[PDB]
Amino acid sequence: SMLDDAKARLRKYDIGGKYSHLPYNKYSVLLPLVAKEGKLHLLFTVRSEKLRRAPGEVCFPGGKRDPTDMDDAATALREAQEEVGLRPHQVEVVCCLVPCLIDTDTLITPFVGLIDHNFQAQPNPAEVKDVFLVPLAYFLHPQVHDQINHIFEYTNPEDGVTYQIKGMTANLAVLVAFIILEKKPT
Ligand SMILES: Cc1cccc(CC(=O)Nc2ccon2)c1
Repeated sequence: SMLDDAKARLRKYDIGGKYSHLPYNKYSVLLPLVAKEGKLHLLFTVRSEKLRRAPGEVCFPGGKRDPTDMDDAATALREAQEEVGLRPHQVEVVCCLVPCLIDTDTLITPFVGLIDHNFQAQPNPAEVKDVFLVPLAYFLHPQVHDQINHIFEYTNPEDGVTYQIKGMTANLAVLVAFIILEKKPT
């Protein structure tokens, strides 16, 4: 099936806990896969304009590890619950992708999660201004604008709203699309 095939692909890129004990400032993100209309989508947040770091930017759910977290995957799930109301029973964490090193002292660990079809986002307005889906296949043929560095523009055909996706967020989205969608019979 579509979902069994996605999970099988993802598991081949799982790094596991290999890098997890290293003494960094630690953050985790959840790359949430949603199946709608017979295709996979990624769920993105738009950060509240209130926040000091990157107000109004497109981001995956996530944040800083805290002492309660059993592991890095727990960080991602705790933060996702706080930001969009995603409960742990509503997500299957499939793998841990390559971590992202930033600022010389920080390590961001991305986890891919399969999201239950009955989940409905409840954006927490203190943290998130908006939540939206993008079809995973978009990231194979994105609309690129050079700002100099590359920026994706995605227009939601439901409402005509355009979102800008860039940086680590854009890079991770492409990675997930390659892993899941490369070399598939039609
Ligand atoms: C890609 C990336 C980079 C930095 C931090 C995060 C986690 C995060 O803060 N997600 C939030 C917060 C509010 O809405 N989404 C993710």
